[PDB]
Amino acid sequence: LPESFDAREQWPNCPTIKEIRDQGSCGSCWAFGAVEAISDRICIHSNVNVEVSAEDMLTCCGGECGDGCNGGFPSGAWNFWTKKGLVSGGLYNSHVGCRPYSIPPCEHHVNGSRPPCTGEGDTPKCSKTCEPGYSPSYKEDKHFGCSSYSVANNEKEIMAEIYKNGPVEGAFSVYSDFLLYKSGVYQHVSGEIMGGHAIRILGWGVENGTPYWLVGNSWNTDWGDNGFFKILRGQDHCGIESEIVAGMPCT
Ligand SMILES: *[C@]1(C(=O)N[C@H](C(=O)N[C@@H](C)C(=O)O)[C@@H](C)CC)O[C@@H]1C(=O)OCC
Repeated sequence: LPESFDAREQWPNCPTIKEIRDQGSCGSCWAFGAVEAISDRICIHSNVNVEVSAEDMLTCCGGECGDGCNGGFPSGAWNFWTKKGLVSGGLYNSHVGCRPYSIPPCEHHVNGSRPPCTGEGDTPKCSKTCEPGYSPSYKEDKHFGCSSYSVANNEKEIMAEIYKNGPVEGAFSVYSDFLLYKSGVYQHVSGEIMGGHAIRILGWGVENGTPYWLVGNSWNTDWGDNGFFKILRGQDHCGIESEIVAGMPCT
């Protein structure tokens, strides 16, 4: 394996790999990390570009994935993809795809032009219909996964998985000091625990001798390093290597 790897550069024909979404005032990171990586993998393994609907995942999976805006289980999300499939759907108010995200973007622990996020957000309804004007039908717009698996808490295996099959979804414990991240390799040193957080790992590297994972957060682009962040790699820091999940698209 190379010392560094950036899925954005390795798969130039898959722009979803470079995009950063906004989960809004809803604890739907479990769903976002999943649909983002799935969007990447659909492009990687069928090179078609599709913005997989975070809305479809968040609202229609149900108990199998957890509790909607109240948090969920990443591996459960990839299972839904293989069982029920996922329709397309872009950013809030984009009118892109079958089911665009219905929760407004907001400021995540930063100041900006958008309204500040409010932890309190309800899970939208599971509507099995597409926005007006979009074709095909909800059922016909479903994209299915053909496998859903968990990658071992092993740095090399995780790197190999990414290197070969594309970005994966992961999760780690968020402490308050992470909220103010701007640059460099994040290492937890202080702050009360905020809870678990699911994200998308799309690569790795070494900064000033410090090995790290290249991660895409779902708190919009004005948070962190243009929406991305780097976190210590190799020591299961904050459990970043403990809950890696992925899957492969059908044909
Ligand atoms: C993942 C999650 O979404 N976490 C919360 C979050 O992202 N909040 C946004 C609105 C923000 O700007 O902080 C929050 C706890 C993180 C600080 O609870 C879900 C989940 O399913 O976690 C399990 C992996």
